Amino acid sequence: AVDNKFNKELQNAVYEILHLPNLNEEQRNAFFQSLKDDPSQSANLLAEAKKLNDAQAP
Amino acid sequence: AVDNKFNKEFSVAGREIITLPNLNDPQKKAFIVSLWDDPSQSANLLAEAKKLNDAQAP
Repeated sequence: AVDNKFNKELQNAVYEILHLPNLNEEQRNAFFQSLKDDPSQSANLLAEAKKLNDAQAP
Repeated sequence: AVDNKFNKEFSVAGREIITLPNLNDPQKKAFIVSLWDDPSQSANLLAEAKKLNDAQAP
């Protein structure tokens, strides 16, 4: 029974999603909720947030 | 049981911390780790981060 906490991936994804300039507050909150619920998906969720950020570029 | 959700406090304090212009990268990352881990302490963490920012003004 390995204990995976996903510290590296989760902490990076939280920090990077806070940093993405083009997301609105509700979108950020949705990502944070997904991260809190399933840290194993942190890399996919960060990738999805980056795509959304880019699609909302000015 | 009461469910204290700190989604808004996290995003708001987190955005304020990550935008303080005089904090360095590891400082911001450390604050965000502490905030994610205990979001009930958002007010204290933001206050500490703001003081640090102001002590590092150019």
